[PDB]
This record gives sequence, structure tokens and C-alpha cells, in this order.
Amino acid sequence: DTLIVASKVKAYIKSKGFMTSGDAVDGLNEKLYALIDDALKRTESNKRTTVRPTDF
Amino acid sequence: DTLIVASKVKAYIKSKGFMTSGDAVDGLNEKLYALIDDALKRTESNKRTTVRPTDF
Amino acid sequence: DTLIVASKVKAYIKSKGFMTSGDAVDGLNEKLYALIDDALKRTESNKRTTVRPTDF
Amino acid sequence: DTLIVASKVKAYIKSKGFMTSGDAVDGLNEKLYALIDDALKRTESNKRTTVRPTDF
Repeated sequence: DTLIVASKVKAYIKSKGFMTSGDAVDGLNEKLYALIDDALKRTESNKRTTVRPTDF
Repeated sequence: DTLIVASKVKAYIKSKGFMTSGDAVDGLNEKLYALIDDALKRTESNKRTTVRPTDF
Repeated sequence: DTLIVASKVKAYIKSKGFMTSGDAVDGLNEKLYALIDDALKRTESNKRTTVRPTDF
Repeated sequence: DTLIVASKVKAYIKSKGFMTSGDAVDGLNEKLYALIDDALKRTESNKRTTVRPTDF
């Protein structure tokens, strides 16, 4: 499932004077899943069941 | 601006047995902006203005 | 100060069939300082004074 | 193999007011190998075999 709002990612990239390839947002979606999986490991390592912003 | 679908991020975290704090999605959003800023630097370093999935 | 063992980073890169530019290890040193600074924020966020491997 | 100077990493962490767990440097080493593996993928994606600082 896509967790990313493609239009908002493309908008931010455009605001900096860059373009986005057709498959760029797919790559970022993969990185986002990795960031979350890493955060869950940190949450568990601190004996918590609630993910906090500082866990990412 | 939010780059993610909060409901889908919270759902994925719940599917792994975890809850999400009120500001956890905001933390992930901040990390995503940092990942994009890093990617723009990599795009420019390869004499491109089109961001590719491999730049993230 | 350099926190990286340049010879061991270059060795690992060589083992994968790649070469290392003259200024590559400097870039990785900068990323390492960022990783540590992020980890210290996570340590403090969990009311600890001792950095753990899971904080990185 | 360790890619970092443990004494200098522990010193930097101490300078910021923190202690380092016995296996904390091992955790950072693991993250560094991941950063290099990601960089090799970026190098190859730009039709290069020489890793640049901007690939990390």
C-alpha cells in the first residue's frame, strides 16, 4: 500500500526547482516502510507499545 | 504540509502490534522532508534535476 | 576529528567490486556525526544518559 | 570488522554529556555497513564504480 501523498512530495520537489521521475515516489515509499520498521524496533527496545516521533 | 496518509501509517503500525502517539506521524513527516532534501543533493551531484528512486 | 577507519571502509567497498574517491570517507564521516547526534536525541527522549545500539 | 575508532566515538558521546553501552559502538557499526551498502547501490545507479561522498 502507498503511505505517501505523491502530489505533496512532487510539490515539495518542484518548490526546490527539481522534477520527479515516474517511479521516484515508489522508491520513497520503500524508504518510508524501512523508517517505520526501524522505529518499531526502537519502540520495543524502550519497553513501549506506543511509537513516538523520536523513535523515527 | 503532511507528505503521508496518517490513517494508512497508523494502520500499518497497528498491524505490527503497536499504537501511534498523537505527534508520531509529524515526526515521520520531518524525517521524510530530510530524506527528500538529501535526495535533491544527490540528484544535483549527478548533474540531474529529475529525482530518481535511487537518489533517496 | 575522523571517527572512521578509512582503510576498513575502503576494504569493504573493494570487497563489493567498487573503488572509493579521494574525498568519499570525509562524506561518510559527516553522516556518522549526524547518526550519533540523532542517537543522542533518542537516548535523551527515553530519559537515559547511556546510548544503546538501538538508539542509532 | 569495526569501521570506527571506538575510543573517539565514546569520547564524542561523552563530550555531549552521555555514556556509551558496551555494545553501542557495534550498533553504530551495523548502521554504517547499511549506509555503505545503500551508497554502493547509488554509485551503480549512476553508472559509476567509484563511490563519491554524495553517494552516502
